[PDB]
Amino acid sequence: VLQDIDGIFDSQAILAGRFHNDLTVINEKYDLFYLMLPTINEKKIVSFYIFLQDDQIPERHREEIESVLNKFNPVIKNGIWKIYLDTESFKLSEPFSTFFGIDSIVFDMGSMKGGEMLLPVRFISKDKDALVNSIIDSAGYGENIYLRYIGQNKGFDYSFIAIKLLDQVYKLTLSIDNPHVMHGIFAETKKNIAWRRESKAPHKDNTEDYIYALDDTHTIPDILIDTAYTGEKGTVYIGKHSNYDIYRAFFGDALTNHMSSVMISENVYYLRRWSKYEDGKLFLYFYTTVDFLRLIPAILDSTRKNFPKVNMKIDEITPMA
Amino acid sequence: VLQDIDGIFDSQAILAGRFHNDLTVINEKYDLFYLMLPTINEKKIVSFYIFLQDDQIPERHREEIESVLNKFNPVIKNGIWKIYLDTESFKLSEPFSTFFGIDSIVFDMGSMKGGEMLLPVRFISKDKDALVNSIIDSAGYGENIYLRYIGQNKGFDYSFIAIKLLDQVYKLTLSIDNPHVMHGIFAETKKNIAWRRESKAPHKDNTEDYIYALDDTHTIPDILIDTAYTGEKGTVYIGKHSNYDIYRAFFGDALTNHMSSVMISENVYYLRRWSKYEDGKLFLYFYTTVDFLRLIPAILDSTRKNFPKVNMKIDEITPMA
Amino acid sequence: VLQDIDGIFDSQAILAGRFHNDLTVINEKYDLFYLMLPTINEKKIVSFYIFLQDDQIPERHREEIESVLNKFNPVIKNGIWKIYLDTESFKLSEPFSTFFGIDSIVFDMGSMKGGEMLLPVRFISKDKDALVNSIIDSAGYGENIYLRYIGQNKGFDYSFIAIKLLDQVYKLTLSIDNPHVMHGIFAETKKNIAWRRESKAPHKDNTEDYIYALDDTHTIPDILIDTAYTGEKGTVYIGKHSNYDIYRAFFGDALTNHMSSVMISENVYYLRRWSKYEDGKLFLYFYTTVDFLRLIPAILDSTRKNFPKVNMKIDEITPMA
Amino acid sequence: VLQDIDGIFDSQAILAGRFHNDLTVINEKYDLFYLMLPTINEKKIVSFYIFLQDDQIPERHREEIESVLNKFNPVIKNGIWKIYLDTESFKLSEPFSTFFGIDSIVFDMGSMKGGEMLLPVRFISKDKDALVNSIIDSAGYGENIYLRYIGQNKGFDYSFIAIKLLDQVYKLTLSIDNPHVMHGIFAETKKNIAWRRESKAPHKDNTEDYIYALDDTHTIPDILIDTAYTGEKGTVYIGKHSNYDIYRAFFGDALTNHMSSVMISENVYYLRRWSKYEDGKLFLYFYTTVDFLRLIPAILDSTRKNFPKVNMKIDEITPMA
Amino acid sequence: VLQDIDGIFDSQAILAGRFHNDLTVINEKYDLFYLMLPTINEKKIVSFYIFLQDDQIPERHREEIESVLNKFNPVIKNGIWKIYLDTESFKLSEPFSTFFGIDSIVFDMGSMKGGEMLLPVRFISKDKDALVNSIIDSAGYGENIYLRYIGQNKGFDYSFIAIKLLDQVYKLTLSIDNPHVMHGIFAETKKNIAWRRESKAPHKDNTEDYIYALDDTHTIPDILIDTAYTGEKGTVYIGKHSNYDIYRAFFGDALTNHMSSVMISENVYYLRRWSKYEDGKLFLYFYTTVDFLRLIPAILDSTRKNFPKVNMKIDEITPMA
Ligand SMILES: [Ca+2]
Ligand SMILES: [Ca+2]
Ligand SMILES: [Ca+2]
Ligand SMILES: [Ca+2]
Ligand SMILES: [Ca+2]
Ligand SMILES: [Cl-]
Ligand SMILES: [Cl-]
Ligand SMILES: [Cl-]
Ligand SMILES: [Cl-]
Ligand SMILES: [Cl-]
Repeated sequence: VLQDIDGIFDSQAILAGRFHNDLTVINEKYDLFYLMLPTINEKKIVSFYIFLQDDQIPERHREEIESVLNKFNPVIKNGIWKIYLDTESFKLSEPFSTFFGIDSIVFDMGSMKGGEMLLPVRFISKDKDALVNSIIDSAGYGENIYLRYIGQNKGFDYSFIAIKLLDQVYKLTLSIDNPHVMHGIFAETKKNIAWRRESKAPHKDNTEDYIYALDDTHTIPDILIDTAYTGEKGTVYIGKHSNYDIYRAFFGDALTNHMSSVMISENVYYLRRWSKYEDGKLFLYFYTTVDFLRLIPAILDSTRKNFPKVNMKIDEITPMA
Repeated sequence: VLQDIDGIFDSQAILAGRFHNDLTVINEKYDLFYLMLPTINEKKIVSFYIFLQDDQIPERHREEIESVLNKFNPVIKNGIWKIYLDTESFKLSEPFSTFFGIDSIVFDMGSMKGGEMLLPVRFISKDKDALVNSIIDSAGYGENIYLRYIGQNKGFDYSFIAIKLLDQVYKLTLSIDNPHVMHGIFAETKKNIAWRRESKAPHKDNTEDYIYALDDTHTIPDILIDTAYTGEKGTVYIGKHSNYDIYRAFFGDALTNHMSSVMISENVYYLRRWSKYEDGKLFLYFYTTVDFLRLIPAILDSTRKNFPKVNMKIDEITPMA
Repeated sequence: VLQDIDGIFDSQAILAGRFHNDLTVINEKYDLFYLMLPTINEKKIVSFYIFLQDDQIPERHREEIESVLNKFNPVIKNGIWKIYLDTESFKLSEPFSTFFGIDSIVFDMGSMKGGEMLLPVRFISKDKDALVNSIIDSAGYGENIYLRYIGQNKGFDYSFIAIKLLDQVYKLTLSIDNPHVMHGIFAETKKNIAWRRESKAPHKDNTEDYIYALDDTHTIPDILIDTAYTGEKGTVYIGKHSNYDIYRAFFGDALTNHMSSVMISENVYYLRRWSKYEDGKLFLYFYTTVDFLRLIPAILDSTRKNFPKVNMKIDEITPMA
Repeated sequence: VLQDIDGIFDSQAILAGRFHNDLTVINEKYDLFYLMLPTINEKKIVSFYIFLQDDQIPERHREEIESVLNKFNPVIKNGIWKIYLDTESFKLSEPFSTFFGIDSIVFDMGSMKGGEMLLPVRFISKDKDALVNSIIDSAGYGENIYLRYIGQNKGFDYSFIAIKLLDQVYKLTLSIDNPHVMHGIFAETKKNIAWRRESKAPHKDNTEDYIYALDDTHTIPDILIDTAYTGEKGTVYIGKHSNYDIYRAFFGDALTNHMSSVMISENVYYLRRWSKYEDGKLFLYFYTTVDFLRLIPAILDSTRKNFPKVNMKIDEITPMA
Repeated sequence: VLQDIDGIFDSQAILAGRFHNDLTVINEKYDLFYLMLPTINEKKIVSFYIFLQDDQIPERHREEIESVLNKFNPVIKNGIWKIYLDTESFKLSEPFSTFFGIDSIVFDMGSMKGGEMLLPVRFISKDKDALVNSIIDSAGYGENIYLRYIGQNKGFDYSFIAIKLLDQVYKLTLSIDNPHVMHGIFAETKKNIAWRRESKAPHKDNTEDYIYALDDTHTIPDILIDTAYTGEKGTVYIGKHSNYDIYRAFFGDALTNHMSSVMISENVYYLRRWSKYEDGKLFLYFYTTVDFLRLIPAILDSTRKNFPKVNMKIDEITPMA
């Protein structure tokens, strides 16, 4: 029986690399820790947000570090520095865009420590050779993206360990018992449609790029009966897991998008998100550090006011493992 | 079979928040630890007592710390600073009063560390949505209260861990084999009445606000035969647990009130208290640190002299694993 | 089957208190550790010997500490300071003497650390209420003695942990196969008399105060057939454990007394001692730190010369786990 | 059933020694760590490459250390100092060549720490007395080399522990499903030939010296059907393990040779390598630290281009437990 | 079934003491560690060699320490200081000689730390009272020797722990398949003689003093058929263990003697040695630290050349768990 969609991904890899740039120098120089949030745009180009805890800056060196950070047009909020690395500011943007283009590849939250970037990905083993080959083709003289791990999926939660995140992680579960109120992918209420979903990219800009696991009793047209979904109707059939059809899909919902843009405007984000739809009920699962927890009340207040017809509950908030 | 009344509470939450005030500033600045004792008045408004161990003040910074503490009209006794935060000095008094008003909510001992307040609550799951909603509504008014945990009750003793209390906790058991000499809720000796009890607030001022679990063989009128109980006869029916009726009730006894009033006058208090009544016999259970233990002999001497007909034993004092 | 007499004691308590006195001030001020040996005199007044390791005195503060110690008429020997402290023999309040007077109460070795004394006692549960009541009454006379533990007997060896003794403890077993040559309580050789014994006080002066567990096949008169025992013939019947009659008794033997006075004249002592008599054979069990071990050869040499008809063996010396 | 060829080696030894030379002096004086790679030439003379992490040089003494290192004609690349110790610069070259000449002896990666050299070897118990005797004879000519261990094979992975390598080790698995396109030892595709292989020396120069374990259904001539193998056709029969014939053999393949020369030109190397051939498929197993991993993409790119007909996959990269 | 001769020794004791001498003062003063090797002469008087690791001398205090050491005519070799303490300089020589004279007593390696000497012994329980009595009698002459342990044998390897040896211990096994070429105790080859052996003293001078465990199928005259053994034919029958006769015996072999004198001339020694003879094969077992291992090749080279007819093998060298 398929519960967490993580179960359809039989493979996992830990990508590693270095790009030289003043942020990297100080990271290595002063033992700093960055969280690196992958973001895709409408043309599926990969970029990154960088997050730095203000209180993790050694006071001895604050002056030098701040002067380097300020060159990158930072936003400081809730004790967190947020820096955007556009395609140009981020030389490695072209290999990561290639990896992303491999259908079953799901990007997890990354990090930078000791000047080295770590990015976990989860995927389906048929795509393993394509991933390996683009890493090898990409290889030139000098610094190359490489593999610290590739093999069976150790779990989405291993990704947190792989990137050296030491902070306590929490699991948040939200439930929405009347999602049909939003129409779109929730419009069909008579067929017992059931699916699981996880984004290929944790953050995105004017686009959708999801892995849907759909109970094969139904097809995509059973879901898309109106024009109120976000993104586009297009899909790519990936394969089967048990009694589920796996799709890469370019449509989504506005509620998850809203929550994402509100939270990043507060310089916080989740490490992982996936959702479950069955029996006409929507479940949202977030894995986060405490920063996100502080803002949950405000974020849900905003989300409720922007989606006033939606019934939205917190099922539970639990520390993990 | 229901032993500890904790068993009727299937849910638990850890509330967290911050309020700006000089006490908060020094706590964060100098790594201090406060215990925060919730107190309700007759109008069911929540306030707090703050407790600080004198020997936990770093001596280098004592001068600055003491000058801040003295602005809050402190009482110093038995090596402990006691500070009262009235509704006015304590901005967050209105959300917590709202939480308290939710029938099954029981406040545990709170703390403050790193400038952040932690307050555990235990409750019955039917009231979960009401609690969450007032937290979210509160966030719409500016308030920064949030949840570090909400889900199954991990136990009253998890609360001690949640608030980061590192001190050894002890369990004290008192027994009273002739409570009927106090009359009030103990006046009925003919019926095999049985119940468990725990206060919704650890401390209170001229009021009673209890959760009673009453063996459903009997009703509240079976207990209230005279007018010698403390508080008021009023109740709110909450629901059923096994063969027990659960009530919120506004009546109590003078003996427990006396003990509470004596011990706080000595700047000590328990972390948790509940009681059991069955076979005409009363049991009192206290969970405390060593400060309270030092004063148990004096407190019981006082209690005996004020209630000279009552037979009062120490059944057990044990450290908790 | 009853082996260690510890098995007849179903209860245990850890007494705690403070002596207001300069020895207390320096103990707390300079993180010293005292062993506190309870001693009774002929009138059953409890006093204490205080033991301090000379090499545990921080030299930076030796001058101040020595000047305080010398006010108490110390004896220094084998690197150990020995001080006699009498508080109860004169004034009104005499709490430890009162506890001792409770029949089944057995005092273990105490300690003083962080300005607080810890004193374990073992006893039989029928006497629990009497102990608690005198502690509560004692608090009405000013006295600050309280309970850090009261409940089941965790074992004589828990007492060592309770008083925060970190030193390695050793078990010494002596056997005497011809104790009848001393007469007294060993005079009767024709009846299959069997008993266990432990003193209510680890040290004593011109008195005996024992708990005897006697196989109920026999009575006290079966033992006392001559006049050559030490102390008095008097007993108080305490109760039954299995097939053993429990007595408080005021008679003993000269050999155990001799060993005690020799070793304390050398400023060393055991943490616990008990004995077994069966099949006309005597066993002595000592629990001690290494200080006592160093002097065992000399002490046994002395004991043999003072009791030249006695055959005395070391059965075993083992570290305790 | 034989999986890892390590299973044919029932014996293992840890050789230890000291040679006087300035590299040894600084190694001991400043707590440096060298990896030492045994290398053989066409005349089977053993030499060593020395590897030193640049970032492990204490900056305090960098000047002195670098001046000593530069006397040995170092190559610095990828943060690693590589130094070649030729037979004359390396007095102990005569005993180690003798050990190597013992047929079943396999050299593992060695290390130097605290001025002492550690070199693990794995072998078949048949050769134990010969190894011991040459150590004792070698001693007679000047005592230096000795044994820290000799007995059962604890495993190839124990060798990593023996040399005190603290770095995380990784297992890399490559598979080649069409090795027959290289001809040579892979030319025969019609017979169900199966074997395992491991080099007696981790690195080599213009020579081959392998242990082959060949399923005894076939013989060496069944493998060597053309003239396109590297090295020479010669073998020495060592014995049997289960259903496998063990040979020392002087032929190999060009692909593994290429990978070895490319990686050492980058100052990285594996700790261990072995290969498996069965069902027309070749498996290559590498055990390495992270330095090797960084260069895998470049190394495989080079290997693919020099062997364009070969299908080469990464099966797995896993950290070792 | 009897393997290690340690199995015949059911008892063990740890002797402890102090003798005043400048070596003792400095050991205590500077936290030094000595190994103390018991040695007997032809008159069975016990003396000691003292071993001190040069690199364990704190450089701060080297001058003072060396000046004290040099007064005792030290030999320095292989980084080790060796000092002989003759009977006169070693006041305690007379009690230890008495202990040694007790037939079943076996001396292990001793140590001195914190100015206190620790010496483990193993023996057979019938001799316990004799050992205890000479310790007690000794204490009547002034002597400060005492027992930190006496009871069942915890094993020869517990002795290493008792003396606070922190160094890694190794087990070396030698085998000699043709010991009859040395004649003496190995001359009889036609009877299936089997025995185990361990010296009562780890080192000795012109004497033999062994415990032999001889399979009781045979007697001592069955062994001694020629005059080519070392020492004397005399024995003392100790008793039985299973099917083995236990003897104290004053004859031995020249090969073990040679190895001992060569290794101590290099300032190294074993912690324990015993041997097994059965099926015409001799096994020698050594337990040692690494110092001895460094010199094994030289020692065996020397031993082979002095006994050219003897076939010697290293069976195994393993670290001890
Ligand atoms: Ca279905
Ligand atoms: Ca009922
Ligand atoms: Ca009986
Ligand atoms: Ca076959
Ligand atoms: Ca036999
Ligand atoms: Cl999702
Ligand atoms: Cl209560
Ligand atoms: Cl006794
Ligand atoms: Cl290979
Ligand atoms: Cl031997």
